[PDB]
Order: sequence, then structure tokens, then C-alpha cells
Amino acid sequence: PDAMIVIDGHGIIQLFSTAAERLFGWSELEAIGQNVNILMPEPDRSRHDSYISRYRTTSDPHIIGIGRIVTGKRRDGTTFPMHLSIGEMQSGGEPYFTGFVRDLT
Amino acid sequence: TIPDAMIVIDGHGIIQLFSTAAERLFGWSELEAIGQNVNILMPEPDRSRHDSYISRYRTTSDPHIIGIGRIVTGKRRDGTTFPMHLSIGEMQSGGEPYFTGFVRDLT
Amino acid sequence: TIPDAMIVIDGHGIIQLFSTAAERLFGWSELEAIGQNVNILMPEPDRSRHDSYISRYRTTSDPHIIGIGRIVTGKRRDGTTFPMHLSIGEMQSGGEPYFTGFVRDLT
Amino acid sequence: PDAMIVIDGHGIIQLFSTAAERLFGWSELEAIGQNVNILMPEPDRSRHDSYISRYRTTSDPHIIGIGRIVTGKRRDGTTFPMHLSIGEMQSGGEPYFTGFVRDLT
Ligand code: HEM
Ligand code: HEM
Ligand code: HEM
Ligand code: HEM
Ligand SMILES: [Cl-]
Ligand SMILES: [Cl-]
Ligand code: NA
Repeated sequence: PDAMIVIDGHGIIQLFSTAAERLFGWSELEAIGQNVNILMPEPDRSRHDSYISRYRTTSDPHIIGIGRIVTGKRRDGTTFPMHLSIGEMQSGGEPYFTGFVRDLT
Repeated sequence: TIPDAMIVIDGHGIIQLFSTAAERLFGWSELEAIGQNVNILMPEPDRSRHDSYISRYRTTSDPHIIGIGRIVTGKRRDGTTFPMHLSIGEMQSGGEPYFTGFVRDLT
Repeated sequence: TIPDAMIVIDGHGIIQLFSTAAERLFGWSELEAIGQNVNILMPEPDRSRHDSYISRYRTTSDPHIIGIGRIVTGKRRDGTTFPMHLSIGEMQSGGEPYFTGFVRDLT
Repeated sequence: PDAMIVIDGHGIIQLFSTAAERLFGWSELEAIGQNVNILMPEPDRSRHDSYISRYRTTSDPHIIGIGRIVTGKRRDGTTFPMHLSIGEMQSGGEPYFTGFVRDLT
């Protein structure tokens, strides 16, 4: 599952793999530091922080360990179907989330 | 923060993804690392034992490093070793387990 | 097992030698390539960063690609891009650094 | 454009540049797979494997990074003064050497 993205518990991109660069069009340096919400169209884009926040409060997963086909958005605005799997992991008493993204095109 | 040296293995210890920073630290490119057992990145005897670490974790769900991390010793392609902090997370994709390893070089 | 596409640059990224298999792959004759910056064989953002990559190496002696290797994107004369594996070595001749890059087309 | 030859850790020619063809007379096809010692007169020709082996053993260079004027031998039997510079390269976990050959004639 080629394109990999790691975010912190606020949605901020920490790692952005070479497959993610080719899929999403953002260079790794550009993507790191940006909110992962840049990688999706509305309505998900404006809602994404809520999804993270809701998970952190509730611990109730919806995509983590479940996976879902969703719409992603390339740097150039174009949208594409993709499968999303997500994992969690802790470092320093903070969570980080790893996403694997499959371009269904 | 989280290290940028990241390694993804499947539930058989086979490297699936090997980040640029991991390439640099271990001295393998992803081209050569993908498909090899992650045990190539460590000295003996951990190397000979590592498949059992993974396999027994899968049957017991008793983690040792997962979620807490540990200072271990890594081995580069050229056989040189280094102290490293290892962080491991677990995930599921397509109903299969994968583990995400983050490595910080302590040289 | 070493690629037959081989490029040699000086310590300022300027192409010194361009093997026949580099010519095929990148679409430049050795005659046009020599004297140009190696950055012509790559897309942005690496292209406008490449001099800095070379100079950072000359400063730190800590390689990113030398002795490790990397999959990157190369760019042909015609503007089309391709996946490639890059290996790089360092040598010295007449007291100046030169870099020998070997390119494997991953298409 | 100077002549360029790549050999492996046992002195076997892996690449032989157009200028090396023009200079030494051997086509790249003919040169690849032969020992680099084909390109020199005696006694270097007989001793050359031992030069490579000592370098691999000791790491004490004599020409690598140093350069020397030596004599080179053409496919057609004739010899010629030449300057030699040698680099080391690792690819796929194994040593290669790159040689640059300046014809002094
Ligand atoms: C780029 C396309 C993405 C889309 C369209 C998307 C969409 C979604 C949606 C709809 C949810 C909420 C599920 C629900 O309430 O039904 C969600 C939750 C979440 N997403 Fe994203 N996401 C994307 C990328 C990512 C990536 C790449 C990561 C990690 C690096 C990530 C991390 C999370 C996390 C941690 C949650 C909360 C956990 C959960 O609800 O299971 N997302 N995402
Ligand atoms: C390269 C240097 C590494 C060394 C020296 C090393 C060593 C170890 C050791 C000694 C254990 C057993 C812990 C114990 O039983 O006390 C362990 C467990 C484990 N390691 Fe490795 N490891 C390394 C890299 C990695 C990486 C990069 C990953 C994932 C990509 C990984 C995945 C695992 C997993 C899944 C377990 C079982 C989970 C656990 O016990 O918490 N290892 N490792
Ligand atoms: C044509 C496609 C190429 C690309 C896309 C490329 C890109 C890069 C990148 C990404 C780095 C590391 C920068 C970093 O991670 O900070 C690098 C370093 C370097 N590259 Fe290039 N390169 C290419 C071709 C070559 C060639 C053919 C040579 C030699 C003839 C070369 C010589 C070097 C040197 C000397 C370094 C610094 C040494 C090091 O850090 O290991 N490049 N290059
Ligand atoms: C064609 C004419 C050549 C001659 C006469 C020649 C001669 C020599 C000599 C005399 C030495 C040993 C230094 C000493 O102990 O005095 C040497 C070492 C070596 N030569 Fe050659 N060589 C030739 C071509 C090449 C080429 C084209 C390569 C690489 C492609 C090469 C690779 C080496 C290597 C790797 C060593 C060991 C490194 C060292 O001692 O510095 N040689 N060669
Ligand atoms: Cl999944
Ligand atoms: Cl020299
Ligand atoms: Na950034």
C-alpha cells in the first residue's frame, strides 16, 4: 500500500513518502507542516480536524483499522478515488497516525 | 517529535516501505530493502531471533517495544553498528497487520 | 550489476562524461551534455536544489545518496519523466572531486 | 572527453566508454567481461590482480585519489603513455572502480 503519510494528533503532516508525493503532487517538504486536510476536497476538508478530535476524545474508530474508499485531492485540485487505511501509534505520550493511501485509478 | 527514519514491515517481518531517512541511516536503498526481512537491519543474535519476536507477538499480543520504545542496536549495510531508539506502532490494512517502525540514530 | 548508464560530474555539478546508455536514456548526446549542469536531467524541485545538494555534501562529507542509492525521477530532453535508481560514488582526480553517478531506469 | 573504464572488485571491465574504445581499440562489447589487465603491458599486466587485491585487503591507496603516469597497451599491440585516475564506487553492496585515462600522446 504505497503512499504513506504520518500526521500528529492535530492532523499536521510529519512524514510524506515518495509515493504520496507522486500521488498528491505536493513535495515532501511542502506537505510536512501542512494539515492533512489539504489532501481532500470539501466537505471532508473542513470537517477533518473534527474527525481527528472526535477520535481522540472517543477512541471510537471509523477508518482506523477499518479502511474506507474516499475521495482525495491532488495539489492541482483534481480528485480521485482512493483507499485509506490508518494506524495509530504513540510517541512521547502523543498519538501519531499513519495513513496508507491506494490510488484506485 | 517523531523520527523521519521510518520502516513498514508486514506481519512476516518483510520490509514494505523504507523511508529516505531510513535509507540514509541503514545504508540500504528501498529498492534493495523492500522485500527483505527487517532482520537485515540488526546484529546477531537479535537478527536470528527477530522473526520469532514478531510471530510470538502476533499470537500473544504481549508487546515489549510497541508503544513504549527502546534503545537497541542497528546494523548498516556495511556492517557498522549504532545505538538507536526504536518506536513501533501496529496497524491493519486490508485485514492484515503491518508494523511501523520509527528509528532515531543515537550516534 | 552496476548500471550501464553512467554520468560523471565535477564538484560543481557540471557534466564531464556521459556514457552511451545515459545518452539513450536521457536523450542528450555526450557532446551537448558535457559542460551543462547535471540538474538538466531532473525535474523540479530537485533541479533548482541540486547545486545545494552537492555543496552540502562537500561541506559535511555526510552523504545522502553516495554509498546508499536512491529511487528518484529523471527527466528526458523531451520533458518526459521516468523512475530511476541512482547510485553515486566520489573520486578525486588532479586534486579535484568528481562524482560518478550510475543510473538505472526503473520504467 | 577522456577515456573512462569501470571495473568490478576483481578487475573485470563493466563499462568501457566511447573514448576508451577510440583509445584502446577494443569495442565496448569486447572489453566488457575481460580483465582490465588486457589494457597494459607487462609487468603491470601480470601484477594487476594483485594490485586490486592488496587495495581491497589494505585500503592503502597507491593510485586511487592520487593519479599516476603509466603505460597503456592498445588492442593492436602498441603501447602509449597515459595518466590514470581511479575512483571507488559501491553499487549493490559490492565495490567498483572507475578509471579515467588520459592519453599523453
Ligand atoms: C486524503 C484523503 C482523506 C480523506 C478523504 C479522509 C476522510 C476521513 C473521514 C471521512 C474520516 C471520518 C470517518 C467518519 O466519521 O465516518 C476520517 C477520520 C480520520 N482520518 Fe482522515 N481522511 C483522509 C486522509 C487521512 C490520512 C492520510 C490520515 C493519516 C495520516 C488520516 C487520519 C485520520 C484520522 C486519525 C481520523 C480519525 C480516526 C477515525 O475516525 O477512524 N486521514 N478521515
Ligand atoms: C533494526 C533494529 C531493530 C532491533 C535491534 C530490534 C529488536 C527487537 C527486539 C529485541 C524485540 C523483542 C523485544 C523483547 O522481546 O524484549 C523486538 C520486537 C519487535 N520488533 Fe524489532 N527491532 C528492530 C527494528 C524493527 C523495526 C524497524 C520494526 C518494524 C518496522 C520492528 C518490529 C518489531 C515488532 C513488531 C516486534 C514485536 C512487538 C513488541 O515486542 O513490542 N523491529 N525488536
Ligand atoms: C538525474 C536525476 C538526479 C536526481 C533527481 C538527483 C537528486 C539528488 C538528491 C535528491 C540528492 C540528495 C538531496 C537530499 O536528500 O538532500 C542528491 C545528492 C547528490 N547528487 Fe544528484 N541527482 C540526480 C542525478 C545525479 C547524478 C547523475 C550525479 C552524478 C553524476 C549526482 C550527484 C549528486 C551528488 C554528488 C550528491 C551529493 C552527495 C550525497 O548527498 O550523497 N546526481 N541528488
Ligand atoms: C590501463 C593501464 C593501467 C595500468 C598500467 C595500471 C597500473 C596500476 C598500478 C601500477 C597499480 C599499483 C600501484 C602500485 O602499487 O604501484 C594499480 C593499482 C590499481 N589499479 Fe590499475 N592500471 C591501469 C588501469 C586501471 C584502470 C582503468 C582501473 C579502474 C577502472 C584500474 C584500477 C586499479 C585499482 C582499483 C588499483 C588498486 C588501487 C591502488 O593501489 O591505488 N587500473 N594499477
Ligand atoms: Cl484497512
Ligand atoms: Cl588523480
Ligand atoms: Na513544509
